[PDB]
Amino acid sequence: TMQGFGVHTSMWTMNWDRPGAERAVAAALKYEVDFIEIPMLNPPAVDTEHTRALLEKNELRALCSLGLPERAWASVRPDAAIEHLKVAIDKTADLGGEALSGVIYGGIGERTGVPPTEAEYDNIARVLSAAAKHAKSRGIELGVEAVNRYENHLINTGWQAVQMIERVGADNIFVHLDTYHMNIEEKGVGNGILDAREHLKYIHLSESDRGTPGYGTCGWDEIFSTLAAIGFKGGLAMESFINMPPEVAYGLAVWRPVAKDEEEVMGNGLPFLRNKAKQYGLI
Amino acid sequence: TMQGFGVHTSMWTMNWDRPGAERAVAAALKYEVDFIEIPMLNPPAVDTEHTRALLEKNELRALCSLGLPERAWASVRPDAAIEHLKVAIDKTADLGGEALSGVIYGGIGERTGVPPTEAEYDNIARVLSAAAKHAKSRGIELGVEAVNRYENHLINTGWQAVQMIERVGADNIFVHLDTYHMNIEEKGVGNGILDAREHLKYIHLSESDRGTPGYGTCGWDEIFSTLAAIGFKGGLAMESFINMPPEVAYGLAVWRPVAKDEEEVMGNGLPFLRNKAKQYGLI
Amino acid sequence: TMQGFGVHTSMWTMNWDRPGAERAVAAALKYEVDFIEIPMLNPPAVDTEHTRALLEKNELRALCSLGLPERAWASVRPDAAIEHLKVAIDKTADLGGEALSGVIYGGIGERTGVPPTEAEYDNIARVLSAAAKHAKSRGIELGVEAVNRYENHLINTGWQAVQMIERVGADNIFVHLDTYHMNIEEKGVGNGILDAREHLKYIHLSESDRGTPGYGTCGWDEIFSTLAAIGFKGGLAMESFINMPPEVAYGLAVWRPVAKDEEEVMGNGLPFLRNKAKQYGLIGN
Amino acid sequence: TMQGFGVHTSMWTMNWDRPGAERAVAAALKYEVDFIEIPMLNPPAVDTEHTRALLEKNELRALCSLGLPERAWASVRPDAAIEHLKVAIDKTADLGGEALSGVIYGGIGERTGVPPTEAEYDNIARVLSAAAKHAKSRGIELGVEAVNRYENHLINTGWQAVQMIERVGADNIFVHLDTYHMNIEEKGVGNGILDAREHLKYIHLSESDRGTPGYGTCGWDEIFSTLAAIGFKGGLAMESFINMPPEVAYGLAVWRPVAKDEEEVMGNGLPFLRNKAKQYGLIGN
Ligand SMILES: O=C(CO)[C@@H](O)[C@H](O)[C@H](O)CO
Ligand SMILES: O=C(CO)[C@@H](O)[C@H](O)[C@H](O)CO
Ligand SMILES: [Mg+2]
Ligand SMILES: [Mg+2]
Ligand SMILES: [Mg+2]
Ligand SMILES: [Mg+2]
Repeated sequence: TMQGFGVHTSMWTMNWDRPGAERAVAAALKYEVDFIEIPMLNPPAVDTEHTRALLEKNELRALCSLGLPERAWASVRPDAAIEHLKVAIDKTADLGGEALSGVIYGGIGERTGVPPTEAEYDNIARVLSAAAKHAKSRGIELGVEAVNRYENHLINTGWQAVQMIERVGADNIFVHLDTYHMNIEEKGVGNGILDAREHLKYIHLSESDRGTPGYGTCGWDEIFSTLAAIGFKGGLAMESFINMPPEVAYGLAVWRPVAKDEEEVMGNGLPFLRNKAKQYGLI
Repeated sequence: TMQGFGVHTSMWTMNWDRPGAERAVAAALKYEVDFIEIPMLNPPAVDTEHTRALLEKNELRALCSLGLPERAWASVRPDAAIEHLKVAIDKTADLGGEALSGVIYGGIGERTGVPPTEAEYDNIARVLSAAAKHAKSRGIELGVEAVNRYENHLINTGWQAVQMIERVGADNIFVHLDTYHMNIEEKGVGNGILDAREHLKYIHLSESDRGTPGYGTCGWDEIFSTLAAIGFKGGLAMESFINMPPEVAYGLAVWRPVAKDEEEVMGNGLPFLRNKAKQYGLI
Repeated sequence: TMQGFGVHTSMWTMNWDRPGAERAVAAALKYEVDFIEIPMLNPPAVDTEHTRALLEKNELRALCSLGLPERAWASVRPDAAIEHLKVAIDKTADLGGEALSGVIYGGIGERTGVPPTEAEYDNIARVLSAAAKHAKSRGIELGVEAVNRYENHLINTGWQAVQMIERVGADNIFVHLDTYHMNIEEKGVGNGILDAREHLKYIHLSESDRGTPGYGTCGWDEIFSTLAAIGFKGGLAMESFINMPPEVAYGLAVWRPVAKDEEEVMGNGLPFLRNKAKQYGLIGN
Repeated sequence: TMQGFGVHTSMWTMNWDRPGAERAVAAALKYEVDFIEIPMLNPPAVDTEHTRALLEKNELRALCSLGLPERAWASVRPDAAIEHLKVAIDKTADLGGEALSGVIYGGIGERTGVPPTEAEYDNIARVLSAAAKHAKSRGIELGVEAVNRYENHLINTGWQAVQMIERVGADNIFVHLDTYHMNIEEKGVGNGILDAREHLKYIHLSESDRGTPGYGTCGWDEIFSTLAAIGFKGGLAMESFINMPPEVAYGLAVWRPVAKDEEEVMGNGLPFLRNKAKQYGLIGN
């Protein structure tokens, strides 16, 4: 159950191969973070032994995240989804990760053009119920990330995520919020935190344009005050799309640079967020 | 246990004589509030039975507030402070009030030019302990309002108010915050609410210039989100200095109109605050 | 050029057919707005005489907006775009509208999957240059609306929109910003207004979730102070998708109600916005 | 005249004695600011030639500010006030300072208990007109700082400061705003900047509790967007009362530490403010 400050390793690696894992872990140490979030674009290819050894040796905690590929979108292909999640759960457990989070209930790019249906939600609950069983067997939790309306039409708000967790009735699925998505979806950004308060264990601290935290439109004081007020003790994960590989960036609608360089994003954004977390007593 | 929305009657009445009480109660009904806060500038002159019958007839709840006059400033004249507060506490209870709140520990205009001393605080604590016993005997609570540095040098922040409540050791003293004061004093406005969370039962929703809520510098989204997040269930009291009698106005450094007219303040401010309360789930 | 307060008619009707025009115009008058913004999504279907009669009878001004259908996306099918824009311009002018604005350079839901290219912009400029000549012939101006990265890949910021206006070199194209889009795209919302100031004549005061203004994440105090500071004097227009025009639903991505109903958005959002304009002393208030 | 970033020297010393100036100038160069604001609260104690030598060898600009002592409040004792200002003006000029700003029209802590009267403003205008001519004699400008209702009852807003400037009619008096004070007095912080835009040459970027900028309640994005929008090009100065000059402690009301220490305020506040000025494209950053 993640605690403290971490970073999504997108800024150094989206391909978690051997040199990529090395590079990301090194950056994590340079910035003195408490954990890393490992994107698993291709869970089969991950060398669990190498990553486990790296995390243990540097006393770094980790969790993993993914989005389901189209061949495995839970809403329409629930059997493939369960298969894909079971592989990723095993990989996360093996490398020492404490959770698999993200868009584990569908894909980036899902859109029917109409509101989400009970049939879609039924398939998703089937998938999550099975994956949660499997995750319990490996000693990890699952995280359901609310993302904005353009990426997925099924779970966009903290309240929708909580409704899905109530539908599944498991005890090892938590809510994962992202300030970039909440900046679009939440009716006042604090309401996403309020609505998920009983299940919120992880939040991406990401600026409104995916650039440098502190230098966009996210309401950071409301965000941090509300996290402190609900007693949030989970993971604070800085995320920025700076230096993302072009192929991955284009898929997430990055048509232009989100910030100047890593020096700008990490050198201004990370102190901003740590200072805010101290200011409001999260630490 | 004050609940819901109310108004400080200074917008219609600072002199709580018979016609003043009638006028304020009439306004309260028009704006459909749940309670009124009655300023008690001259507690001996209050007709308790008239006001009690007005409140019971109109299903309206009430609390009273005051600041201590200089002859009874608790920090330096605690015996006179106790005598003054007993009179106000009895009048408050006799009229049907549920609490006496405000600057019950000192006065507007206290300033030594140096930090508050332990001797000052010892005198305040003795006064408030005697007052709390007297209040307990009449079935009411006391509220300690944090006010800004220019009005009083002793209790300016939520954390300072809680400290005094802990020094006193009574269980019937609560913290009373005011967004106008917090806008100056709190290191991020939500931190006053967070620091006071265990004892917070009343908040003045006042704009940064004492004018129209919604049209100043107060961070309303952070305020309401943090209230909701700490589970606040006490009194939400609108306060504006519009139409205050000039003698009282000048005493609080109102050197110019805070707003056009009551129509602006109540017509724009009260909907703004009620809409925010609904937005963040306080209602 | 538009002044005062207005409303995008999705507040009141899905389509600009005859009963939709009757309903929207009646609602607009109830709220004492100065103008309405009418979607030009099915030009051959618009009964221009019926709408112009309604507008002139009730002393309501209007402009139109659209997104281009994929058959006529300017970036890839510029000749189809020109023809489509000429029809939309003529219908806009025939009903008495004073400008045609919005995503007039592409689709709502347009994306190639890669960043925008010079070849795409070269085509858009050709299209807008031809369209702006046609608009001038009918006495109306054109507006280019910056929309967020998920709705179009070509013009997302005030500075991009201004670069397109500079690339075209016309005298009758303005910039149209939208607080909902700037909430995503601008590095500090005021920056979109600053970057666009020389050409900004129309702004959608749309809440961050397309809901009720004042009850989302938009930085309204920053928005209004910056509009006042640059001396904005064009149209202030609400946009809340209480009703969703079918031809743009897929791209606008409203999958759940933006608010309880039109009464809530108009009854709470419009007074908030009018009160903010007065607070910051906006020209015309 | 003043450009770029600067710091009120209460950041580093309580008094402007010889050792205090050693320290402040040293710090100012550690943080690579462009200027310092020196309190002229104790003129007979200021070694002007020593400070002036430090400023030139360290390539550092300066201005001074003050509040008037009660014996010389321009409101009630105008002839005293003129004499006090001429001395403060002369010593400011002697040490290399380019303006004398602040509460030059009254006391920090001045109040009558009643709203300001026309007689009071008459006296202030007479004082400032006299003072302004003496200031021109020495080649420096005067600044009128709006402060909050609890520190002075006469000039609390941008608009009031402009009205006093327009009354005096002098070419060499600017408006000085302070975000700490505007946080209380302005009905929307950007309105103070808007109202003062024709005369605004200096702003204190001071947090709402006089602590670390970025970590209080000031609406920084609105502040910086509005400064960019009006084309602000004057001094951007920090003010945090780590140290408190004794002459003004009673009126400034710092009864507890504003922040952990100077390292926290400068180490977190200055990068925040520099980053914001760049974010909004402020002239010179
Ligand atoms: O804000 C937008 C695009 O997201 C709309 O203004 C669009 O141009 C309009 O709906 C067409 O009528
Ligand atoms: O902001 C203020 C007044 O509160 C100060 O700038 C004051 O004028 C200065 O301390 C005098 O040097
Ligand atoms: Mg995320
Ligand atoms: Mg109060
Ligand atoms: Mg729009
Ligand atoms: Mg100042």
